[PDB]
Amino acid sequence: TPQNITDLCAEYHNTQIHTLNDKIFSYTESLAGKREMAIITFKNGATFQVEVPGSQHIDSQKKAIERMKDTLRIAYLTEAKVEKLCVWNNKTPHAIAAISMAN
Amino acid sequence: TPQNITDLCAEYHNTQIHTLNDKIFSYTESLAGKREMAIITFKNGATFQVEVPGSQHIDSQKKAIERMKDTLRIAYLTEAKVEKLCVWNNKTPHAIAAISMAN
Amino acid sequence: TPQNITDLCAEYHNTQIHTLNDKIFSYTESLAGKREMAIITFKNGATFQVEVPGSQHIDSQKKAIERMKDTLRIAYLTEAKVEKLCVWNNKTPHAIAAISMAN
Amino acid sequence: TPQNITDLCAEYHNTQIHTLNDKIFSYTESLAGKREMAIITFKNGATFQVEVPGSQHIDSQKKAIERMKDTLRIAYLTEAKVEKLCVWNNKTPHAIAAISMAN
Amino acid sequence: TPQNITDLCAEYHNTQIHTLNDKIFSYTESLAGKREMAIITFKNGATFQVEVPGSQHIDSQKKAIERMKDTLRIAYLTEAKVEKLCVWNNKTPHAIAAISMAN
Ligand SMILES: CC(=O)N[C@H]1[C@H](O[C@@H]2[C@H](O[C@]3(C(=O)O)C[C@H](O)[C@@H](NC(C)=O)[C@H]([C@H](O)[C@H](O)CO)O3)[C@@H](O)[C@H](O[C@H]3[C@H](O)[C@@H](O)[C@@H](O)O[C@@H]3CO)O[C@@H]2CO)O[C@H](CO)[C@H](O)[C@@H]1O[C@@H]1O[C@H](CO)[C@H](O)[C@H](O)[C@H]1O[C@@H]1O[C@@H](C)[C@@H](O)[C@@H](O)[C@@H]1O
Ligand SMILES: CC(=O)N[C@H]1[C@H](O[C@@H]2[C@H](O[C@]3(C(=O)O)C[C@H](O)[C@@H](NC(C)=O)[C@H]([C@H](O)[C@H](O)CO)O3)[C@@H](O)[C@H](O[C@H]3[C@H](O)[C@@H](O)[C@H](O)O[C@@H]3CO)O[C@@H]2CO)O[C@H](CO)[C@H](O)[C@@H]1O[C@@H]1O[C@H](CO)[C@H](O)[C@H](O)[C@H]1O[C@@H]1O[C@@H](C)[C@@H](O)[C@@H](O)[C@@H]1O
Ligand SMILES: CC(=O)N[C@H]1[C@H](O[C@@H]2[C@H](O[C@]3(C(=O)O)C[C@H](O)[C@@H](NC(C)=O)[C@H]([C@H](O)[C@H](O)CO)O3)[C@@H](O)[C@H](O[C@H]3[C@H](O)[C@@H](O)[C@H](O)O[C@@H]3CO)O[C@@H]2CO)O[C@H](CO)[C@H](O)[C@@H]1O[C@@H]1O[C@H](CO)[C@H](O)[C@H](O)[C@H]1O[C@@H]1O[C@@H](C)[C@@H](O)[C@@H](O)[C@@H]1O
Ligand SMILES: CC(=O)N[C@H]1[C@H](O[C@@H]2[C@H](O[C@]3(C(=O)O)C[C@H](O)[C@@H](NC(C)=O)[C@H]([C@H](O)[C@H](O)CO)O3)[C@@H](O)[C@H](O[C@H]3[C@H](O)[C@@H](O)[C@H](O)O[C@@H]3CO)O[C@@H]2CO)O[C@H](CO)[C@H](O)[C@@H]1O[C@@H]1O[C@H](CO)[C@H](O)[C@H](O)[C@H]1O[C@@H]1O[C@@H](C)[C@@H](O)[C@@H](O)[C@@H]1O
Ligand SMILES: CC(=O)N[C@H]1[C@H](O[C@@H]2[C@H](O[C@]3(C(=O)O)C[C@H](O)[C@@H](NC(C)=O)[C@H]([C@H](O)[C@H](O)CO)O3)[C@@H](O)[C@H](O[C@H]3[C@H](O)[C@@H](O)[C@H](O)O[C@@H]3CO)O[C@@H]2CO)O[C@H](CO)[C@H](O)[C@@H]1O[C@@H]1O[C@H](CO)[C@H](O)[C@H](O)[C@H]1O[C@@H]1O[C@@H](C)[C@@H](O)[C@@H](O)[C@@H]1O
Ligand SMILES: [Ca+2]
Ligand SMILES: [Ca+2]
Ligand SMILES: [Ca+2]
Ligand SMILES: [Ca+2]
Ligand SMILES: [Ca+2]
Repeated sequence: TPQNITDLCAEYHNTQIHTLNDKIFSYTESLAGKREMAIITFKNGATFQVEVPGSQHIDSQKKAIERMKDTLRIAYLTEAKVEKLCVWNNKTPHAIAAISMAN
Repeated sequence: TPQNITDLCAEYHNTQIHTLNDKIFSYTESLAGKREMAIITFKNGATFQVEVPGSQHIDSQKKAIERMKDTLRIAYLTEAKVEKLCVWNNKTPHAIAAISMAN
Repeated sequence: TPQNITDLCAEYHNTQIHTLNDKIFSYTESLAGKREMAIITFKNGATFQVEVPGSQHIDSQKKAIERMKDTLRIAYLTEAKVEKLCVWNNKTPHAIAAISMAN
Repeated sequence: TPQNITDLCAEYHNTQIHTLNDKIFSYTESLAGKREMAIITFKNGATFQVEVPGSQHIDSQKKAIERMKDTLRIAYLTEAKVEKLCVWNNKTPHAIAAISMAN
Repeated sequence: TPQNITDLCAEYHNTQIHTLNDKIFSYTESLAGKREMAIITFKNGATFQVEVPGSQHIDSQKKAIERMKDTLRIAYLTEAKVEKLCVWNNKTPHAIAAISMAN
């Protein structure tokens, strides 16, 4: 079991850490069919998504995907500082796997 | 996959972007049967709905519809600036497909 | 589809608009069996309920009843101004069908 | 249908109203198996639980028990004044049936 | 039934109470498959997890695991002082069973 987000990252292929140390600049959310997803951006210009749930996801991930969209929304609205994101770099925008918050 | 709301908009027929750059002026919600919906307005008079769930919606949209009504309520109560809305313009009021917030 | 709460209320028999333009004075909620409900009051003495789910309700109302109790709780805790309530005026207390918030 | 918590409490056997007129002093929550419960205290020493769901509860109460734990968590974090609790006074700690907030 | 966290802790093997009397320093959560977990730290370096749901958990714990992650996130975001954690000491990071907040 990992102790931090950087060690969690390293347990997967096609992932990387972004160190943002900043609040979320924009939050976008969609209910349009086949694009039920969220997108966030930071002022350094980087854009990330929470993927549309799909065949790449196992059943145990379904509640965690919804939790992640809830976390991004409330982090955006509280201007909470995002320390790091672990993302899959085989998607565009890069796909969020995990988030750490600290200030 | 789109990187922003405007590009997401462009993947659908009968949609348009409204640029509001303003907080929500009023938030209405209903539990009345066949009208289980939300309506929002802006100061300029613009009025939008989240549609009642129906046969137009695929299974993957059901939770995203509930999420959008959550998002509009907390945007209203935080006075969060709404940048853009993507809407279906073949409905009256215009029906929300996606929202972007930035301030 | 209606554009505001007054027009929505007119789509139903035995309903009434109350114009409160005030924040909720008191919020009460119960988990007691057969009384799983919420009650709000205004400082003028007006009292309203969200009804216990029952055979008067269709299945699409079940999520909207739970949402309405979530809305009343967060409205109460943010001191948000309630503009109007649409209610079934033949229930005692009057039973909430819809709410609009604006300030 | 009752109009206030005191009248609601009088529709049940083995219940009592406590008038606290104070914010929650501590909030405790557990995910330990057979002890999925919450406990709150007030600074006067009064201690209350939300019961572990069990065979004493009917299926309509499932959702309401989860809502009550959500209500006590946000009441505690907002320092919301609790007016009254309706409790089952034969359980130890006394078990919450309903809550009223007013200030 | 226990009346406080310490007494609850003592109903389980391999548990211990940690007295933190401090806010949460970092909050991490993950949707990556098989690592659907949360991790919190405190500024003295203490690190704790909410375990990935698994065959160690009974059905009644599913909801309470999800609630505990919700509680940690909103405690983090409100800088709520955590009084005590009850953890299992046979996992690394130590695994959260219960939390108390008081200030
Ligand atoms: C435009 C439309 O009718 N939308 C309905 C949709 O139809 C499908 C195809 O349209 C798109 C669409 O634009 O919506 C094409 C998009 O590129 C696509 N986007 C992405 C990223 O996937 C989008 C999505 O797949 C769906 O929205 C996901 O739910 O679908 C459309 O071209 C196709 O048309 C067929 C036609 O049906 C045939 O008769 C024949 O002429 O061949 C055409 C070409 O293939 O039909 C597709 C359906 O299989 O399907 C949706 C259900 O999957 C749904 O019916 C959708 O309707 C709209 O729904 C939104 C909310 O989801 C709003 O309510 C909006 O008002 C709806 O649009 C109206 O009502 C519909 C019920 C239908 O009567 C529409 O004509 C009407 O505009
Ligand atoms: C890299 C990859 O394709 N991942 C997909 C996964 O594949 C499994 C194994 O991969 C890992 C992983 O890195 O993700 C190995 C990690 O160590 C695991 N981590 C932990 C902590 O457990 C990780 C997780 O267990 C899973 O992600 C949880 O579901 O799995 C991978 O090594 C193995 O690969 C086989 C391959 O199938 C086979 O043909 C080849 O011959 O040999 C190799 C080596 O055995 O397959 C494993 C199958 O489970 O499988 C998942 C479904 O079970 C996903 O599909 C996952 O894909 C990625 O999902 C995430 C979301 O979770 C992102 O969307 C990401 O973009 C997905 O990856 C891309 O899309 C998928 C559909 C593939 O086409 C993939 O190649 C793309 O890169
Ligand atoms: C007035 C009424 O009977 N309401 C109940 C409803 O009845 C349907 C029709 O009623 C409306 C309504 O005004 O509520 C008509 C509206 O046009 C509809 N609006 C929209 C936007 O669609 C509305 C909705 O469809 C439903 O509310 C959502 O489910 O329904 C009513 O006029 C119609 O009457 C028939 C009659 O039965 C028939 O014999 C006669 O020949 O023709 C007329 C017209 O064709 O019946 C409809 C249903 O059969 O049905 C609902 C369930 O689908 C509920 O039972 C509803 O009752 C009220 O429910 C709300 C909560 O949603 C409150 O609890 C309210 O107190 C309920 O009303 C009281 O208690 C109920 C159980 C009845 O005793 C009612 O008479 C009481 O006032
Ligand atoms: C008092 C009691 O036994 N409560 C259990 C309940 O029993 C039903 C009737 O009780 C009330 C009640 O006060 O709880 C009576 C109220 O008028 C009802 N109010 C409303 C608004 O409807 C109320 C509710 O319907 C239910 O709570 C909803 O579930 O029920 C009780 O009077 C009745 O008694 C019969 C009796 O059994 C029979 O022998 C005699 O001849 O006639 C009388 C008159 O009718 O039995 C009813 C059920 O058959 O039933 C519930 C399950 O439906 C629970 O078991 C409930 O127990 C309490 O549950 C709450 C949580 O909801 C708390 O945990 C509380 O501590 C429980 O009470 C303890 O445990 C139970 C098993 C009893 O031993 C009781 O003595 C303990 O205090
Ligand atoms: C200690 C333990 O093994 N815990 C696992 C549990 O075992 C049950 C009994 O354990 C307690 C406990 O301390 O957890 C005893 C308490 O008195 C109970 N408290 C209350 C209020 O009820 C408590 C709870 O009932 C359960 O935790 C609720 O799920 O259970 C344990 O003593 C007993 O042991 C048997 C033994 O199996 C048997 O061969 C022998 O004949 O007698 C002894 C004594 O009776 O078994 C009980 C189960 O039948 O069972 C749980 C599933 O019901 C879990 O497996 C639990 O493991 C721990 O789970 C938590 C999360 O809930 C953490 O992940 C923790 O790290 C887990 O412990 C380790 O992993 C598990 C899977 C085992 O390998 C265990 O040995 C490890 O310590
Ligand atoms: Ca600011
Ligand atoms: Ca203002
Ligand atoms: Ca005030
Ligand atoms: Ca204070
Ligand atoms: Ca601070």
